[PDB]
Amino acid sequence: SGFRKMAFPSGKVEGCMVQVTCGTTTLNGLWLDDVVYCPRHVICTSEDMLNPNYEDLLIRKSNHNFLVQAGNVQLRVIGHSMQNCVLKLKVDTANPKTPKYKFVRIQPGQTFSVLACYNGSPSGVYQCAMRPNFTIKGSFLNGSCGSVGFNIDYDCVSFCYMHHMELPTGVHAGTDLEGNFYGPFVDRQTAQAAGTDTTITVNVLAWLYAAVINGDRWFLNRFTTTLNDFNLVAMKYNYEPLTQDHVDILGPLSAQTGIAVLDMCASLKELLQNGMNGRTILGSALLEDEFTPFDVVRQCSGVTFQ
Amino acid sequence: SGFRKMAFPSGKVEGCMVQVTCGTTTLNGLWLDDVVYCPRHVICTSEDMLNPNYEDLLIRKSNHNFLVQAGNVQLRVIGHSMQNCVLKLKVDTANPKTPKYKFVRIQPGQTFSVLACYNGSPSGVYQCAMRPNFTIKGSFLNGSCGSVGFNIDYDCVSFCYMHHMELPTGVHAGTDLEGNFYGPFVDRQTAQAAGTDTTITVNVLAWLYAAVINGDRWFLNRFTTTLNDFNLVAMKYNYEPLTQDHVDILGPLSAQTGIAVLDMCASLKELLQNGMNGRTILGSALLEDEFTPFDVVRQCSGVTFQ
Ligand SMILES: *[C@](O)(C(N)=O)[C@H](CC1CCC1)NC(=O)[C@@H]1[C@@H]2[C@H](CN1C(=O)[C@@H](NC(=O)NC(C)(C)C)C(C)(C)C)C2(C)C
Ligand SMILES: *[C@](O)(C(N)=O)[C@H](CC1CCC1)NC(=O)[C@@H]1[C@@H]2[C@H](CN1C(=O)[C@@H](NC(=O)NC(C)(C)C)C(C)(C)C)C2(C)C
Repeated sequence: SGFRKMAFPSGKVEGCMVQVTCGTTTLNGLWLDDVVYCPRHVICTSEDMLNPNYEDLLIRKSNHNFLVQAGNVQLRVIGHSMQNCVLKLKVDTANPKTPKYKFVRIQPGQTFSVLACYNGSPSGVYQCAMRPNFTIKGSFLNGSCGSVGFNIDYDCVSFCYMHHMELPTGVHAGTDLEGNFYGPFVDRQTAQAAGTDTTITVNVLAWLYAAVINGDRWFLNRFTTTLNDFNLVAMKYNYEPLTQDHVDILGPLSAQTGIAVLDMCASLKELLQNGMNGRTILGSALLEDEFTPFDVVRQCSGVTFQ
Repeated sequence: SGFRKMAFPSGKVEGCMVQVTCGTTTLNGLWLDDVVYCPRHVICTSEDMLNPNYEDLLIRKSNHNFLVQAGNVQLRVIGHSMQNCVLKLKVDTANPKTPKYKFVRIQPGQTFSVLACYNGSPSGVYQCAMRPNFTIKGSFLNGSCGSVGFNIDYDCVSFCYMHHMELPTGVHAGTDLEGNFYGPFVDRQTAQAAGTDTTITVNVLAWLYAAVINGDRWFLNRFTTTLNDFNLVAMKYNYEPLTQDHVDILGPLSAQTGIAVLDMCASLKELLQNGMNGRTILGSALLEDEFTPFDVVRQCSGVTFQ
């Protein structure tokens, strides 16, 4: 038993990380087949960041200005192109460690693993949720740009995030692997706002299920609610509305525990209205929303990866 | 910026995980050079677990009764021996993915990464602290025995933990890689108690430093304390005593923030006596003790690994 926030094993992604240098800027790239993907602001000086014309800046660069290094070994750059907010560098060698992969656009409320890298060298791995306001709460210092997010389905790596920037209070923003930002952000050092965020209700319920599965059940009560009644409570507490689609997704956890989703909702309602009264659930004194239903099913059933 | 509980990249350890089967029991093994290490209770039936004589049980087994599989490929077992609570299976092939490694005995209050595996297949990675009572709070289902804990110093993997058993409330126990249990535990399904645990004070202070470094500073106050005065407070709250050795270890974080350790102690004292008043620190509503000083320095300075 036990329930922990868990990342995917990172080995398949470690084999794809490279260092990309353009002039004075060193950040990370992702090497898959004969292409290296990295944030396009690798081409910028500090002053360019304030108001960049990326088309004009990239015109000043040639293949030989992009220094790509895979471990100690230099890659030869034979082409370059900009796709949205990423740069793609064509190299003369296919990465012999290329895993089976896809590029996916993750939905708000879903999770992924981040392999934080510096100078093309993997530092550590952690899980993130894509917040409803299209930000993540990660750990990214200067040098981490180009670090990626991913999920692993058996042997296939689905890349979903590349790190670009930070917003006030350690809030992080980035792109899919086609260079499209999640959310309203642009890659310019100028005032920008993230939306109001909201709590991912289906994820809170999944985590309460995880708690019951792990024997932490003090918060279960004699009550029930309706979808409508729960949703009036969700709206007062800045929780996203619960839908029948979410009830259906919670089915495996309802079946494992025998606790109907609307009875677990009545527990959640009492925890929102009354607080935790100094008690903890799965070692937390707050209601946790960064575990998806799949995350709880996968962990509380033991799925693995080749 | 940002501060997250982060595991080491797991690729070097993924390349060492195998499946070990003896009769009806399948669990994980660790393949380094031409040896596979696994928990010795792989040899037990369910009934044997209740009161095993491991010497007598192992005598009934030959090399060809240990089925070792590395991916889809079978290893040949050419010798077996028991060392404390592990079995060592000599195989006829050195693991070609063997990293630079050491076996270390971790101290209480230190952290390590766990690569949770099932059937020899890596499932996920998370960080654990060795509690002062020589247990860990992990996520281990049936099939996870033999999963290991480790740290990475640049390119060298220091293995420190192998998973064996669970105690009430999802508390986990296991051995070093010489098969010596951490704590008082024995590998028998009979009543056993873990000691009273205590909170790792130096780790709480490191995490308050992490909070200040990340701009979360509402809990800083106009007060100071002494080592003696703080320690009377630590004892009332089941915190380990703070020593000058711990003050010295916190030096890099004191220097980064300009906040003397005894001034941060005065903040900790007020948080213990008054609680958090419904506020959070680095996204937590509890005081966190599973980050070492090195963990905070490494993350809040960006150290990486080859
Ligand atoms: C990466 O490029 C990298 N080299 O690692 C970097 C990570 C940050 C963490 C400190 C350096 N990303 C940026 O520097 C990024 C690039 C400029 C400025 N960036 C920011 O993240 C800035 N944020 C920002 O201006 N926020 C708003 C837009 C005002 C809310 C920093 C002030 C953190 C540097 C661009 C192109 C956005
Ligand atoms: C592993 O062997 C494995 N196959 O994965 C297993 C992990 C646990 C998680 C459920 C199965 N470890 C054990 O089964 C372990 C082996 C027997 C019994 N074990 C226990 O962990 C038991 N705990 C226990 O008896 N606790 C005390 C000692 C009474 C406090 C379980 C009841 C969880 C099975 C031995 C040799 C200790």
